[PDB]
Amino acid sequence: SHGELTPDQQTLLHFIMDSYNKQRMPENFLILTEMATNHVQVLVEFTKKLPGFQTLDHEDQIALLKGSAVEAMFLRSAEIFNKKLPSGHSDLLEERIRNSGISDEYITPMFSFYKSIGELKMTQEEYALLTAIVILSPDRQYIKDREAVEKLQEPLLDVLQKLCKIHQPENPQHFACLLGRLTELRTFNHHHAEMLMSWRVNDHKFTPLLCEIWDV
Ligand SMILES: COC(=O)CCc1cccc(N(Cc2ccc(-c3ccc(N(C)C)cc3)cc2)C(=O)C2CCCCC2)c1
Repeated sequence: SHGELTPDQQTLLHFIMDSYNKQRMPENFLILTEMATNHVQVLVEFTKKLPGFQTLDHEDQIALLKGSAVEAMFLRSAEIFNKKLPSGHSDLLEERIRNSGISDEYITPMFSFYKSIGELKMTQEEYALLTAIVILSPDRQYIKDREAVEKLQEPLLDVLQKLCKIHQPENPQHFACLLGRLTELRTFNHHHAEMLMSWRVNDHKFTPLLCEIWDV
């Protein structure tokens, strides 16, 4: 129903939001595991409903899913911290994770990013499209047909650029700022691999789903 979008774009956005609108939340290692599990289940569920995703080569589908897991998780946590949780519950969660064994080096960039993207005041529609763009990244490792992914991603980038003008007409660089934040988001691929290492070598048992998605 945004009249600035073409009919094709309207349906694209509608299906994306229908799927995204279904997203959820509510010893230490088990708490962390439960949280990651929730993130991976919602990632798989949203990914399978992306427009065009069922037309991709099956190996490439899995490569996009695994290639996007850490970034989707940070983007989603970012949306939850800015739009769903009282700041009061956030300083509580920060104190909790810093005495979980996870270190600074992981936690500090984490909260810096939540603030950083919080400055953009993105709408739910913007987070949903940015998430779909992140999952449909033609540059992931191991992708055999990048052009087929590019063809799926370009129309979403076009819808997002329009959404940025619909929701923040007074800020003409807003779309560029969103893309900019994507750079900051990719650093978590390194922060997460670093962070996981200590848990891997003291071996805690990672569930079959986390071994497969995080490759541990
Ligand atoms: C004991 O658990 C905590 O102290 C977790 C808390 C916390 C603070 C800030 C942000 C979040 N996250 C992010 C998140 C990042 C990484 C991992 C994670 C790290 C390591 C493992 N292993 C080593 C199996 C598993 C999962 C889980 C969650 C958010 O997700 C949400 C948590 C609750 C709702 C709001 C944000 C959680």
